[PDB]
Amino acid sequence: RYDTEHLHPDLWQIFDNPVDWKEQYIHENYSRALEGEGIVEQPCPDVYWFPLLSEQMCDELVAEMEHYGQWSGGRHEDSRLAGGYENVPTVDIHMKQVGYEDQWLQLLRTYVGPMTESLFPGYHTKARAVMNFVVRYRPDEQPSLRPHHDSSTFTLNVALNHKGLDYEGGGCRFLRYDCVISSPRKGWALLHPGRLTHYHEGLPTTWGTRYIMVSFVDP
Amino acid sequence: RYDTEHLHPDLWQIFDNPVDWKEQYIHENYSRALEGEGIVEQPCPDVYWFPLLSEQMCDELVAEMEHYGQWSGGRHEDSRLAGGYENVPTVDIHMKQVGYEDQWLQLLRTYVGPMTESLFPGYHTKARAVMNFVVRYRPDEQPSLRPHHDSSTFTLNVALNHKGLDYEGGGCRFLRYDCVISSPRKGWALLHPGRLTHYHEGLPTTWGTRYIMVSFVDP
Ligand SMILES: *[C@@H]1O[C@H](CO)[C@@H](O)[C@H](O)[C@H]1NC(C)=O
Ligand SMILES: *[C@@H]1O[C@H](CO)[C@@H](O)[C@H](O)[C@H]1NC(C)=O
Ligand SMILES: O=C(O)CCC(=O)C(=O)O
Ligand SMILES: O=C(O)CCC(=O)C(=O)O
Ligand SMILES: [Fe+2]
Ligand SMILES: [Fe+2]
Repeated sequence: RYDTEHLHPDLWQIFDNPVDWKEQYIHENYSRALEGEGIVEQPCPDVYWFPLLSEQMCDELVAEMEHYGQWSGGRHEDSRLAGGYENVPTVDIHMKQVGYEDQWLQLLRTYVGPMTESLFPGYHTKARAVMNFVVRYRPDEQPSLRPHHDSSTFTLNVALNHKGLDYEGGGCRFLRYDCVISSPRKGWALLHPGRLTHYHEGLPTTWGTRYIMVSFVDP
Repeated sequence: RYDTEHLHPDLWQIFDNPVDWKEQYIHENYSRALEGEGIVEQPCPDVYWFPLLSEQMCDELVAEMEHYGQWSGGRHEDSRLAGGYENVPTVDIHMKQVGYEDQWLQLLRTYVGPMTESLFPGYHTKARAVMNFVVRYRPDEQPSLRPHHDSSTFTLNVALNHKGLDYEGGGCRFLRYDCVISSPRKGWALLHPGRLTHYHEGLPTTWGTRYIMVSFVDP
């Protein structure tokens, strides 16, 4: 079976050919970081920084999302949420709309799980997530966010383009530690608990556009 | 109204005379610690140490619990839990059995709430808890616990007697920070997130008996 009615049909091949999918899309340094020979960094207390996705997957995902066009989001009230009201709105494209939800859940179950288990000993995960999306930060439509918390055990923050080449902005700023992240990488992922002890707030961007992929795993 | 069929009837007076109850049982240094002139300590990352209860309440509660006598607990399976199986058993007396549950929830809603809001800015609490109990650590019946996590946003750990005068043991040991708590005080309370980033394990006791009050608030 092979669905050809896609811009980039190979992205949906995580269920038929896992091995070739891993070789092509997953970052080449992921295995070394998992086995524990460095790579993974802790710039600030209890936040981790490891590579997950290569350049092909980032580019392909960004192009596929931009092909959708309907960049919903911005209003305080919501229609995609059962409650019907957002605490803080952003322009986002949830994966349920584009059909990539199940494959993303499979990726979370397969690759993110074991590493976050090794990073935090004594924690057992099922990688069950409900909210996962991609946000677009542009100086024209909407600026960065106000300080807030998250409704999850921990959050995964993956970038999807290069800093300086296509945008000039910043990452995250932690209020309780005066920690500022300056230059996030392209395929690297950020891990941090997001319920109690991490009062973070994203920095504003002034030039160009930037892409970020978020997923509130273990709600 | 006044129920006299109790060993110490004044403990149930948190609903009729809040002011006198506060003057008699609540620690005299609580207000200063809440207003922020020191007192509250942070011996290890993201764990706090503030006074809550005076000596009268600790003694009165310990005597009232010991009057109950039926120190249940010890078996891996459970009957007080809907699931019917404990991850780790301890000899405990849940407050539902002694009837002090509602007053304890009122105390959590009134006094613990505002302080844990000031301690962690940007966090809003309702102080809704389900599991809260008192454990007895004796070298004969059961030793200390194996490393574990907790099923709550954060836990409150209040001691109920003096170290050295009545027992010779230890407090908590954090695996992810090599943090050891040596001498917990009598009326002081311990606050720490207990889901993801705090892999703690209690120390063993060799001489005498020690009492601890725990409450898994915000499950
Ligand atoms: C993987 O890590 C090696 C470290 O020796 C580095 O040279 C290489 O550029 C990395 N691959 C990337 C960043 O795609
Ligand atoms: C309250 O704090 C003061 C600090 O000046 C101390 O002298 C006093 O003993 C404390 N009360 C206690 C420990 O009951
Ligand atoms: O962009 C950031 O650093 C903040 C984004 C964030 O935490 C969120 O989108 O929930
Ligand atoms: O004895 C202690 O201080 C740790 C016990 C504890 O937190 C627990 O038993 O869950
Ligand atoms: Fe967040
Ligand atoms: Fe605990």
